[PDB]
Amino acid sequence: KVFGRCELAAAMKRHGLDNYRGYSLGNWVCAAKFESNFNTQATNRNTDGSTDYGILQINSRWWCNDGRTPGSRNLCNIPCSALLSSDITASVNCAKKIVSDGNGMNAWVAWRNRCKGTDVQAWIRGCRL
Ligand code: NA
Repeated sequence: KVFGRCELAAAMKRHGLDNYRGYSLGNWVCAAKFESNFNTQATNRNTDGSTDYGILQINSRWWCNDGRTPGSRNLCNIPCSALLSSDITASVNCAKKIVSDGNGMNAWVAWRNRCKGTDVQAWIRGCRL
């Protein structure tokens, strides 16, 4: 599923991402925009042989099992395919563990390089929330 900006913001808000560990909704929408272009089905293989999955491009090295990332962990206790669902519940729940892991949203390289230190609340402008 390719979400709308406001459609995704609403779904993120409902699932408790707004101001989660201090990160406004605009930080999450910006991240999803630059990680996946709001596509739940997005996959990107990494040179370490891990893969990034879904709307927030969660990595198979630590967070989910895809059956082909050797010596990887599965800290969100989920198959990576779950992160590709049109329902973002598993992506949101897993993102809450990630952002709680010590480095905040710096865990998302596209957030650090394209959202952090920008006017992120721009990403929810015009949205009924
Ligand atoms: Na894994």
